[PDB]
Amino acid sequence: AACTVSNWLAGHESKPLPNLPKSYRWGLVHWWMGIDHFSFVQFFSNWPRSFHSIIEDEVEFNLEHAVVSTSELRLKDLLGRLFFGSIRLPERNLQHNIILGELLCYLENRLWQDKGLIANLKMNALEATVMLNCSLDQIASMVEQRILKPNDVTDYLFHFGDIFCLWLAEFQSDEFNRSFYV
RNA sequence: CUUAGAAAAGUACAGCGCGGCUGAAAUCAUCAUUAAAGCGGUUCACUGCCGCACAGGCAG
Repeated sequence: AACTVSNWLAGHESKPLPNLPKSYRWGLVHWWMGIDHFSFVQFFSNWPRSFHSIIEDEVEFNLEHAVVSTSELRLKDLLGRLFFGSIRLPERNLQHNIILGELLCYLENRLWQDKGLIANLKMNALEATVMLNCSLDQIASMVEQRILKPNDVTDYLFHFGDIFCLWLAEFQSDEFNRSFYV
């Protein structure tokens, strides 16, 4: 079924595929090379379980083989690759970016589990701007207003749960919207 | 390119004898330091066993 992707990239039919716009299709395969053969088609077959399972295996590898500590971990150590990678994709539309939609679904639905290990990850100011689509001066403005509460230009002073909730509260857009992915 | 050119002041030495600063005194009255204040563990060192132990040892 490796030849089916040629029809899929053309932009019609392709029932086992989500028929995204051709630009996003290309971006999706751009993601896929890093993580061109027949393995592409059946990954999207039984897609929710498959994606959740690969996220399970990556998170379990990073947690079990963690080197820093059980707590005080950083995003890159635990989720950096999968997150920081898939995020910067064309347009960033949540609905069209199926990978980011499902990643945010999983992250939000597993926030505060166990001892809130995912909701207390230390994050630096740079990745906060990357995942919020915000300026450094604006970040300084909000931290001056105490919208952001540190626990510096580049320091690990924020938390993943706080930043995610700030995105949900103040950084939702017409196309970067939660309702398009729930 | 120096009032340029050059130059050994060195040998000895006993300051010694004696001494009463003494008389007198009052420092001395009064006094309001007062007002106002978060230093903050979110989990983290738990639960069993032995021994008589406010003794001391076991494990997960």
